[PDB]
Amino acid sequence: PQSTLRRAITAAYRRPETECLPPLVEAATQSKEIRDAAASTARKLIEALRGKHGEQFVTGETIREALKRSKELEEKGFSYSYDMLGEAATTAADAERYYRDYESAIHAIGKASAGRGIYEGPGISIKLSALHPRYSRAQAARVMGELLPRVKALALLAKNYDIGLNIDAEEADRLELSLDLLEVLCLDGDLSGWNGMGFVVQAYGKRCPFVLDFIIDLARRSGRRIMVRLVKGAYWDAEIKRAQLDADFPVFTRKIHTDVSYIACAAKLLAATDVVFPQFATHNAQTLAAIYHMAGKDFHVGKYEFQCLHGMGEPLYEEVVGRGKLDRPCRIYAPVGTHETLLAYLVRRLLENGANSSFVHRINDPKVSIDELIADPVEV
Amino acid sequence: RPQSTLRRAITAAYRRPETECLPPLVEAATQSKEIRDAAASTARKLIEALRGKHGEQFVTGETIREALKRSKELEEKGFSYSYDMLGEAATTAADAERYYRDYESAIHAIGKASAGRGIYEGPGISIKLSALHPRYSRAQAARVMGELLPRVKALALLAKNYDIGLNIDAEEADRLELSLDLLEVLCLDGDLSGWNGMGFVVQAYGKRCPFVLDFIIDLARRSGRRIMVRLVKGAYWDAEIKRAQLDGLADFPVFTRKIHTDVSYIACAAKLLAATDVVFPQFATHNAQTLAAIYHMAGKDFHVGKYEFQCLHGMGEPLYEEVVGRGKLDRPCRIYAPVGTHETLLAYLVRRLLENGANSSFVHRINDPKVSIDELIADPVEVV
Ligand SMILES: *[C@@H](C)/C=C/N1c2cc(C)c(C)cc2N(C[C@H](O)[C@H](O)[C@H](O)COP(=O)(O)OP(=O)(O)OC[C@H]2O[C@@H](n3cnc4c(N)ncnc43)[C@H](O)[C@@H]2O)c2[nH]c(=O)[nH]c(=O)c21
Ligand SMILES: *[C@@H](C)/C=C/N1c2cc(C)c(C)cc2N(C[C@H](O)[C@H](O)[C@H](O)COP(=O)(O)OP(=O)(O)OC[C@H]2O[C@@H](n3cnc4c(N)ncnc43)[C@H](O)[C@@H]2O)c2[nH]c(=O)[nH]c(=O)c21
Repeated sequence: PQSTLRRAITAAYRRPETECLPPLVEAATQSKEIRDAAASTARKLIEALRGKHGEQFVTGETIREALKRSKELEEKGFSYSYDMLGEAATTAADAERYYRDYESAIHAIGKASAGRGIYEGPGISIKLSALHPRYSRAQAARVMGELLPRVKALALLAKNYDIGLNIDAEEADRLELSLDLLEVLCLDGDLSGWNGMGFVVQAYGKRCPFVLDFIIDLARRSGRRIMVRLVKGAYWDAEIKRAQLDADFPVFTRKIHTDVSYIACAAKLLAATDVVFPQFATHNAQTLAAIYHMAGKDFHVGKYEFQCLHGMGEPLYEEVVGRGKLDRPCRIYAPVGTHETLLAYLVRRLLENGANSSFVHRINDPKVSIDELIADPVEV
Repeated sequence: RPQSTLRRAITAAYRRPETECLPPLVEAATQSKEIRDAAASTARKLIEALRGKHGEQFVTGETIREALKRSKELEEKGFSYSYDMLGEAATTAADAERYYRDYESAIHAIGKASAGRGIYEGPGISIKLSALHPRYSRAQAARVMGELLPRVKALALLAKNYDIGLNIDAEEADRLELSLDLLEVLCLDGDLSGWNGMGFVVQAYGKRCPFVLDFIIDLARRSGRRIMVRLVKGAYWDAEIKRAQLDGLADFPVFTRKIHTDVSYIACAAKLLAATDVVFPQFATHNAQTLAAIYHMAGKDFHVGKYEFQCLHGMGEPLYEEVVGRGKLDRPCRIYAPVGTHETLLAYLVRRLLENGANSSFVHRINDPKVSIDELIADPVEVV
């Protein structure tokens, strides 16, 4: 099981950052016309954002509460991806409870979807670390064989309701295990005809483009239109600190390299909308504007969508969704759970929202101009 | 070996099963029925005041200049301050020396502002040893002691020159031993004689806490220094749990039941309050029940310099507004004031998030509708 696509992923794992960049810079360079139009859109979005000035990140405690609070934005053009927030299960009983929480959430979301299907209707997202009691500490062999039956059962339930089921991306050293899991699922005949299988790839990772080449080819040969959520990445501080402890990082160390990687990978995804459903997860108005223009004038629901986190993205995406704005859909990621189960997620939201490098921090920073906010990362 | 019995007891507690550590803590933490009743009354009053009257709020200022200016208001009210030039986990040798210079310049600025108020009434500084050595948590204790001790001694000399407090913050449990050896060497150094501003944090969620306290009290006696001892419950609980599991340990260095840390804290406070001749106990807590318990445990005789409470800026001022001052409890409180930009502060803010957001934290429970004042004033000695 060492195809040329899989070898390319494994070969990029800790490739020197300096060598990772030129392909990304070239794949991320857009025409002057697209850059100019994206700068104009980005400026307009940012001017709207600056115009109108952890509970905010939790949609509700139960899926029933989250579903009721979602109708308002759903009729404005938003969709949802619900996550029964759990992660880093340390016990078998914890992994079982999270599973039964995901299982019952799928039933509630599936019934609420009511045949809207994978693009117009809500979906679910899961973290594999919630479903295996020693996900980060167990060898991939034993982790695959105990986790695959559980994810399959969830994917079959999502298939039964025709909703999306997305596998979230966590630490860099679990990418390979989750990727072999996605391949087995996309080749499993019990899930045939269902295009709701989803997968996150993190653009701060040096493997991201090769992971996308692998997934694009996997979608094309398997006949599954894989939903690929492109995120920049939530675990940067932790990847750096694990790398320094265990000296080539699996992630970029300059934020701008992640930004270039994201755009490069978005171009690759946008060229493959026949076989994958790109889901561009970002709160960065510049990133959004670039993807919006990179995608061209042709759009239909199901071609691609944007995504955001609940409590972070609605002010930006209220300038995007709907016929009076940009008429592009956005799926809101909806964490569901108690405050205790979501602490680790809120920590990551603190790291994301509080970093001087984050768009969402800079947009409130009176030292940061709009010209700086609309800068094209490749140019910089 | 010097202090062999006390040192062996620390090592012995490191590995002690949690259930074995608890009975002695419970025995020291049990107070009289008249005291428990007074403590419950005081804690009720403190909590009803809090619930009844009321993340950049944790940072006092970006410079020690703005931090020192912002201190006059609550100092006139009777608070004092301990500044930290927010820095930790030096990832480079240049980073350590930079932190050192910022600490050095901060002591000069804090010392000038103190203007001779002394180590109790005037401001002090707190430092994290991980800011002053590159790869502090990774390099050996040979090169740590040999390069950190000269750096902290210089800082301690400057603080002595200005007669201000200099407190060594407590970090991960695996750094406790080297920090304790450092404290001992400084307290025995004649160059620092006559200055009682040397301070040291001990974390009550650690199994070693009462025995570290025995060692420090004993060090205070044989050195002639009146060591300032900041008793905290501990800021790294989630990290310690995760490190112990990843290091493969079968038993943790910290307690795993929050109420065990609460009993540990009260038991350690009792030990400290019986040694105020040779240590200056500094009770860092935002838990009104903990505070009430210590308040009545200390007795009715009080003078500034006997002990103090401490709190973190942005967390403790509402509670200690009900403490400081003749009209309230008439006990002092030193506000810990982090100084810095966004870098290094985010790591502090994460620890504040894990503290302010945990279902077991007092500051979370005080804002939780499902938690009654009854549960909040409950004595952990009795429930354990
Ligand atoms: C489980 C709950 C996982 C969810 N999942 C997810 C799903 C959705 C729908 C969305 C919107 C996000 C996530 N998610 C978080 C995501 O990674 C972050 O939101 C994203 O990184 C933010 O990027 P963006 O809005 O474009 O902001 P910005 O332009 O500010 O970029 C910040 C970004 O840059 C990287 N960074 C910061 N500093 C550096 C340095 N020094 N070097 C390199 N890179 C750097 C960081 O990535 C930072 O976040 C999410 N993340 C994830 O890893 N896996 C998932 O499954 C999700
Ligand atoms: C560098 C900036 C270091 C600062 N230092 C310090 C200095 C001052 C002046 C003050 C006030 C605090 C600290 N500091 C943080 C301190 O440890 C926490 O504030 C403290 O732990 C909070 O406790 P308290 O306010 O009394 O709240 P509460 O009753 O809620 O207890 C919370 C506490 O309980 C422990 N806990 C949580 N969960 C468990 C479980 N399951 N089992 C056992 N124990 C458990 C935790 O300790 C939790 O925080 C500080 N900490 C430090 O370790 N070192 C330092 O130098 C400081």
